[PDB]
Amino acid sequence: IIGGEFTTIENQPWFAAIYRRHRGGSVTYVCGGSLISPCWVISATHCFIDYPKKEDYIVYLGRSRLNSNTQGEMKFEVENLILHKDYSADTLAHHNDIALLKIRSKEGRCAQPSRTIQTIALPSMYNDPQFGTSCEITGFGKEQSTDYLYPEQLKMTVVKLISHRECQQPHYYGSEVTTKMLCAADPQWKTDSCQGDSGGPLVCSLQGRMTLTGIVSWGRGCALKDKPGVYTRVSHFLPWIRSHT
Ligand SMILES: Cn1cc(-c2nc(C(=O)NC(=N)N)c(N)nc2N)cn1
Repeated sequence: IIGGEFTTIENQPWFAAIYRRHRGGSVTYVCGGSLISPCWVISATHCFIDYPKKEDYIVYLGRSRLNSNTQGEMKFEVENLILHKDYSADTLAHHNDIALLKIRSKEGRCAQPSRTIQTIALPSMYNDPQFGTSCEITGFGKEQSTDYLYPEQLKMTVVKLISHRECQQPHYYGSEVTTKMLCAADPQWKTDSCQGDSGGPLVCSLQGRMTLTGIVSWGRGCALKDKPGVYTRVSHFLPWIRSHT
């Protein structure tokens, strides 16, 4: 997250921290995700496509820091890694950039909700907020495009939804953006998602309910003028989510 503010898991208790085991046993951070039910985390396919084996991944819930444990956290193996059959990657754009992870502990249990662990509601179909609506994004991604490290503490920020028409402009992303994607950005281009935030939540208040509106997918650079963040439009994938859960 470029700009924004540090936070803790209590302010985004559905946030899932996803890591990969190597290859000799070091564990490194991969991507964010969102807990949509006790057994199911939703994320982006591009996070897993190069290493599509479920046994390679570990999922934490209730975690506020990257490389140290948070009191009350839960650790899960991935019982099921489901990537979207119609995934494609452009140079920039990822299409159908959506993935489901079925989580199960070594004791064979799913998530127990707590103060640090809760589910996030899915939107109703084809129902998103209007352009200019402020939403929040959360993740452990880079704080500056030039950074080598990821922040050790969880971050969040606010970005405003951009209309498909505006995002379609050549000055922005041309036809790289489809109606299954949402754009969002700061009016000053001051704050944004970045590398390491992929898979995490874009959350909007809709009807007085906190709703998983988007999943962090791609962008050209980070917090660059005329280059918004691009998000998988969750309200266009409900049957896929329904069917696979
Ligand atoms: C070199 N590079 C990588 C990125 C990158 N960017 C994003 C990204 O979200 N960018 C943005 N909102 N402007 C992302 N989710 N993942 C990435 N790997 C941007 N520049």
